[PDB]
Amino acid sequence: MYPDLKGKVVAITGAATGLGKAMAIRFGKEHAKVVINYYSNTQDPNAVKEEVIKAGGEAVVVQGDVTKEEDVKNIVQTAIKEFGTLDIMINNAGVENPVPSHELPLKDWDKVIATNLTGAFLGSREAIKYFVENDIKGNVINMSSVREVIPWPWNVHYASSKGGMKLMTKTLALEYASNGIRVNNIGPGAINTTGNAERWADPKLKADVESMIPMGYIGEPEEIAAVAAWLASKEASYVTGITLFADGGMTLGPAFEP
Amino acid sequence: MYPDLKGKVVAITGAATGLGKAMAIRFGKEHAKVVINYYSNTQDPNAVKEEVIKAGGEAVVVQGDVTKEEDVKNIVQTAIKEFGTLDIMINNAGVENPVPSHELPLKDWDKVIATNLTGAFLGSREAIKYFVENDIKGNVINMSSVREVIPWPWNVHYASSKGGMKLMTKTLALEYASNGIRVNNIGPGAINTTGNAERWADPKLKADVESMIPMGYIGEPEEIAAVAAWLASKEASYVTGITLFADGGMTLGPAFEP
Amino acid sequence: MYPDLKGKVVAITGAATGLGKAMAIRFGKEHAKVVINYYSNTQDPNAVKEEVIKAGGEAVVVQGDVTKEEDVKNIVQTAIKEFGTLDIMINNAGVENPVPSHELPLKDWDKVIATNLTGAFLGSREAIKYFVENDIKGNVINMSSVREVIPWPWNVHYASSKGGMKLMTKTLALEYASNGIRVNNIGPGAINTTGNAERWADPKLKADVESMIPMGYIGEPEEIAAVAAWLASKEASYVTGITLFADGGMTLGPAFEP
Amino acid sequence: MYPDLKGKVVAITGAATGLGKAMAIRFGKEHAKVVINYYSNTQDPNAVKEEVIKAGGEAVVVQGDVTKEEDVKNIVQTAIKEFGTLDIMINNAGVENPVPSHELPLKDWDKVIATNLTGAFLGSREAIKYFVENDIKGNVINMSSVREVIPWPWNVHYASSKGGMKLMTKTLALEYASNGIRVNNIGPGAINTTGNAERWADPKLKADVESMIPMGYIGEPEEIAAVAAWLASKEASYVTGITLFADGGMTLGPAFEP
Ligand SMILES: NC(=O)c1ccc[n+]([C@@H]2O[C@H](COP(=O)([O-])OP(=O)(O)OC[C@H]3O[C@@H](n4cnc5c(N)ncnc54)[C@H](O)[C@@H]3O)[C@@H](O)[C@H]2O)c1
Ligand SMILES: NC(=O)c1ccc[n+]([C@@H]2O[C@H](COP(=O)([O-])OP(=O)(O)OC[C@H]3O[C@@H](n4cnc5c(N)ncnc54)[C@H](O)[C@@H]3O)[C@@H](O)[C@H]2O)c1
Ligand SMILES: NC(=O)c1ccc[n+]([C@@H]2O[C@H](COP(=O)([O-])OP(=O)(O)OC[C@H]3O[C@@H](n4cnc5c(N)ncnc54)[C@H](O)[C@@H]3O)[C@@H](O)[C@H]2O)c1
Ligand SMILES: NC(=O)c1ccc[n+]([C@@H]2O[C@H](COP(=O)([O-])OP(=O)(O)OC[C@H]3O[C@@H](n4cnc5c(N)ncnc54)[C@H](O)[C@@H]3O)[C@@H](O)[C@H]2O)c1
Repeated sequence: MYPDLKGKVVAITGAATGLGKAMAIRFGKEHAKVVINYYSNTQDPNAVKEEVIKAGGEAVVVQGDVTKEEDVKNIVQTAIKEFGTLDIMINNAGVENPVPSHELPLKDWDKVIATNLTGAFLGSREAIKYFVENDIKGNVINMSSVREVIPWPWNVHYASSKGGMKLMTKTLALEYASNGIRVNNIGPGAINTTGNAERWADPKLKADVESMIPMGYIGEPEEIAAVAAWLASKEASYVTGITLFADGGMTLGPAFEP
Repeated sequence: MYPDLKGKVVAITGAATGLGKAMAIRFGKEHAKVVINYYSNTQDPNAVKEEVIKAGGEAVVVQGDVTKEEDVKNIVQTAIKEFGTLDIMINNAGVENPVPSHELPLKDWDKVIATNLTGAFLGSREAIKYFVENDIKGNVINMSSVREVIPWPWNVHYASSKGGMKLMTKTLALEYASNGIRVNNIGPGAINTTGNAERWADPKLKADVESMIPMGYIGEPEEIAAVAAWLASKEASYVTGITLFADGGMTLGPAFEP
Repeated sequence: MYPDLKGKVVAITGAATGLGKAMAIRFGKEHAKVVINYYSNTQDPNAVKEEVIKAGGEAVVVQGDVTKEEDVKNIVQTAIKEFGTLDIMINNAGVENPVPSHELPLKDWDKVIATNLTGAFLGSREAIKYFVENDIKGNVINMSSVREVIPWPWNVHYASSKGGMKLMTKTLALEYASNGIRVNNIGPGAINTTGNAERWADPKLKADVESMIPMGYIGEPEEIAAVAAWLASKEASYVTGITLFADGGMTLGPAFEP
Repeated sequence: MYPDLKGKVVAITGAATGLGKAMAIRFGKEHAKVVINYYSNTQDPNAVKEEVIKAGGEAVVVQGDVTKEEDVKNIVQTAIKEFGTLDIMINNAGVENPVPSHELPLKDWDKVIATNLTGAFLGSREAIKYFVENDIKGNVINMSSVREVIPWPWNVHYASSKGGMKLMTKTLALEYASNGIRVNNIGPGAINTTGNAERWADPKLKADVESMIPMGYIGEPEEIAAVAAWLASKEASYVTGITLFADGGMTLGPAFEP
C-alpha cells in the first residue's frame, strides 16, 4: 500500500503476540524489514517471523526485556547488524493488572511504569540517538491507549503510564522535529487480541465492553496495524506529536442510547 | 493507494482552490467520483474538474454558498443526480479575516461563524441524513485547524468557529456511530496554498510563520490531501470522532531553539 | 469572603434565574455592586435585586437580549451610568433544546449559537473595550459547560456553542493578558437550577443524570456561584484562559461501578 | 478566608521550601493543623513551623523521602498521631534537571519519575486508604505543572512525570468520588520560588521566561498557595478530577506580540 515502506527497517517491541504481532505482519505486507523483539522463550516469535516473511517482508527475532537498558540497546543493534540501519521504532510492549488503587502494591505500580512508560522512553531514546548520529529521518511510534485520556479505576499505574507516554511523545516530537524525526502515539480502544477475546468470551463482560464503544464492536488487531503503517509512511509526512486514537469512538464516551 | 475508494462519491465544499482543490485531485488519483462545490463564477472550478479527471477520477462542479441551506442541500442532490449516491462529505469551505477582537464587527464575526461552523454543520447534517435514509456507512471529514486548540489573537471568530467544529464533530460522531458513519476533523497547520504562499512571500513573515512550526517548513496541500484520503478509506475503519492534526508539530508549540 | 470584591462592579447576563441569579446573590454577599441583566420582566428581576441587597450588595436591573448588540452595549453602559465603572463581566445567558442532529432546524441551531456563543462574544468584546480604554484590570467569566469537552448527542448546537466558547475565551485571554485583563470559563456539570429540577423531575431521568456524575449528586447553584466569586477575586490573580470545571467529576466519565 | 479549613489537618510534602512552604504558611493563615514534611534538616523546617504558627495555625515537622514507601506512610501516621486525623494531603515534592533527551541517563529519568510521579501516587494511595477506612470526606491536591500539557524539551522525564500525574489524579478522583473524596491537580506556570529566582537570575534567561507568559510576569508562591487553600475548602465542593492551571496564561502559548 505504501511504496515508501519497502525496504524500511522497523523494530517492534512485544511483537510475539497481540498488536505487536499484527504490526509486524502488516509491515511484512508493506515489504519492510522487521526486527521482532519478544520477551520470553515461552513465546513463539518464530511463528511471527514466518508470517512476516510469508506476507512479503524480511524478519529476524531478538529476545529482550524493555525494563533493561542493555536489552533495549541490543534491539537497536540487532536492526543494524541484521539489516544495516533502523528507520522506524515501535515501542509496543506493555502490561496491565487491576487492583483497587489504595491497595496497589508498589512493586505492581513499578512494573507497569517500568514496562509501559520507561521502556518506551528507552526505546525512543535509543532510536532517536541512532537517527541523529546517522542523519536518518526516522520515525517513532509509541503504543498508547485511550487510557492516556480516559481515567481507569483499578488501573492507576496503567493510566499514569499512558498519560506519561503522551507527554514523553510530545516532548520528543518537539525536541527532534528539526532533525526530521517524527514521534507519534497510537491510542487503541478495545481490541480483539487473543488474550482479550478470551477474557471477553463471557457474554456479559463482552456486552459491557461493547457498551463503552460508540461503533458497537471491538476492533481487530489489523485495524491498529493499519494506523501504524500509515503513520510510519511518508503519507504522514506532516504529522508529528499526535495521538491517533483508533478506538471505535471510545474517547467520545460510552455508546449513545437515545 | 486505497482500493476501497475507487468509485466512492465524495463531495467537497470550497473545492475550486486551496486544500479543497488538492483533496479533489487526490480523490481523483484514488479513482473516486468527485463533486466539486465552488463559491463564485469568478473562480475556476472547471480547471479542477479537468485535473481530477486527468488524475484518474470522475468529476462534476456545482456552485453553492454553504451559508445557504438550500445550496448545501443542492450539493448533496448533485452527488445523487450525477453519480447515484454519496459516500464521503468534506466540509472544507472557510474564511478568515484578522481584526483586534474588541473592534471586531459583528457582521465579520457572523460571516466567519456562518461559513466555517454553521456551513460545516449543514453539510454534515445533510450528508448524515442521506446516509441514514439509505443505510450508507458514510464518512464526514470536517476541515478544522490547529486553531481548534491553539488560540488566535485578532481571529477570535475563526478560533471560535474551529473550536466549535471540534465539538460538532465529536457530537455527530457519537450520535451516529451505531449507524456505521464516521465523522472526523483534519487540523492543518500552516500550508502553502497559493494565497498563503503569496502573503508569506515577504521573507520576514515567512520566517515568523516557520518559527511556529517544529518541523521547520510550511506544509504542502498534498500533505493534507493525504490525510483526507486515509481517513475516508477503510484503513481508518476504527477511527471516528478524532482530530488528526497535520501541522508540522504546531500544536506542540513553537520550534525548539536550545 | 473575598475582601477585594467589596465595591467591585459586576454585570451578569441571564441573572433573573438559575446560575445567574445565584451568582448575583453571591456577589451581593461579597459586597459587590451588581448589574442584573434580565430577558423579560415576567422573570421578576426586582426580587433578585432585593435578594442581592439583603445579602450585602448594591444592585440595579436592566432588560436586554444578548442576541442584540445594542442591548449588550446597554448592559455595559448601565454599569457605568449607575456605578461609575465596570470590573467584572459574566456572560451567563444560555439556552438549549434537544433534537436529533440530522433533523435539527437551522433556526434552532442559530438561536443556540446566537445566545450562547455570539452573545458571550459580544459581552466579552464590550467589557474588554471598556477595560482597555479605561486602564481597568478587569475580569471576564464566560459560563460554559462540561459540554465544551463532552459531546452531547441531540444537542449539537449546544455542544458547538460551548466548544466555541472555549476557544473564544482562550483567544481573548491571550490577546488581552498584557492589559491585566483575565478571561476564564466556568464549566458546570449538572446543576439543580429550577429549570433542571423540572427537566429532571421524573425519577428515572434523575437517576440517569446522577449515574453520569462520579460524586453521585446533582450540584446546587451556590456551588457554581462559589467558583465565580473566586475567579473574579484577586485570589485567582495568576489564573487566565482556563476552564474551571465544577461538575462532580462528569468530565472523568460516568460514575464508577466496580 | 475559608472558615471550614479551621482545624483541618493538612499534610504537605516538600514543605520546607518553595511552594510547599508557601502552602504551609497559607494553611496556617486558615487556622489549619499542618504536617510539614521535609527532605533534610539542613532546610530549616522548624522555621516554617514557626511561620505557620505565627500565621494562625498549628504545625509539626517530619522528615521523609517520598521515594521511600515507609517514609510516606510515616507522614500520614504523623498526622494521625499528632493531630488525631488527616483531612487534606498535598503531594508537592518534586525535582527536575535538564538534559538532551537522547542523552538523558536512566538514573536521572528514574529519580524524576520516582519523586514526582511515584511519590505522588504513594502519598495519594496512603491518604485515600486512611480516608476510606475512617469515612473521611478527604481531599488530595497533587502539584503538577503546565508541563502536564506543554511538552518540555530537555526535560522529558519531568514532562512524563506530570503527564502521568494528570491521569493518576483523574483515575483516583473517579475511583473514589463516591466516597466523597476529591482529588485535583494544581498546574503552576513559572513561579518565583527561591530555586527559580536563582535559576533565572540572569537577565536574558529571565526575559525569555517572561516572554512565555501572556500576563508578562513570573508568579509568586502565594498565588499558588491561594489555589490550594481554595481547592481544599468547601467552596470547591463540586470540583474533582481537574487540573487548575495558575500560570499567567502559559498554556495559551507565549505572550502575544502583534
Ligand atoms: N489490545 C488492546 O485492546 C489494547 C488497547 C489499548 C492499548 N493496548 C496496548 O497495546 C500494546 C500491546 O499490547 P497487546 O494488547 O498486544 O497485549 P499483549 O500482552 O499481547 O502484548 C504485550 C506484549 O509485550 C510483551 N512484554 C511485556 N513486558 C515486556 C517486557 N518487559 N519487555 C519486552 N516485552 C514485554 C509481552 O510479552 C507481549 O508479547 C500495549 O502497550 C498495550 O498497552 C492494547
Ligand atoms: N491553508 C492553510 O494553511 C489552512 C490552515 C488551517 C486550516 N485551513 C482550512 O482549510 C480550509 C480550506 O481553506 P484554504 O486554506 O484552502 O483557503 P481558500 O480560501 O483557498 O479555500 C477556501 C475556499 O472556500 C470557499 N468558500 C468561502 N466561503 C464559502 C461559502 N460561503 N460557500 C462556499 N464556498 C466558500 C472559497 O471560495 C475558497 O474556494 C478552510 O476551512 C480553512 O480554515 C487552511
Ligand atoms: N444548570 C445547569 O446544569 C448548567 C450546566 C452547564 C452549563 N450551564 C450554563 O449556565 C448558564 C445559565 O443557565 P441556567 O442553567 O441557569 O439556566 P436558566 O435557563 O435558568 O438561565 C438562563 C437564563 O438566560 C436567560 N436568557 C436566555 N436567552 C437570553 C437572551 N437572548 N438574552 C438574555 N438573557 C437570555 C434566560 O432568560 C434565563 O434567565 C447557561 O450558559 C447554561 O448553558 C448550566
Ligand atoms: N516553582 C515553579 O515554577 C514550579 C512550576 C511548576 C510546578 N512546580 C512544582 O511545584 C512543586 C514544588 O516545587 P518548588 O518549585 O517549590 O521547588 P523546590 O525545589 O523549592 O521544592 C521542592 C521541594 O521538594 C523536596 N523534595 C525533593 N525530592 C524529595 C524527596 N525525594 N522527598 C521529599 N521531599 C523531596 C525538596 O527538598 C524541596 O523542599 C514540584 O512538584 C514542582 O514540580 C513548581
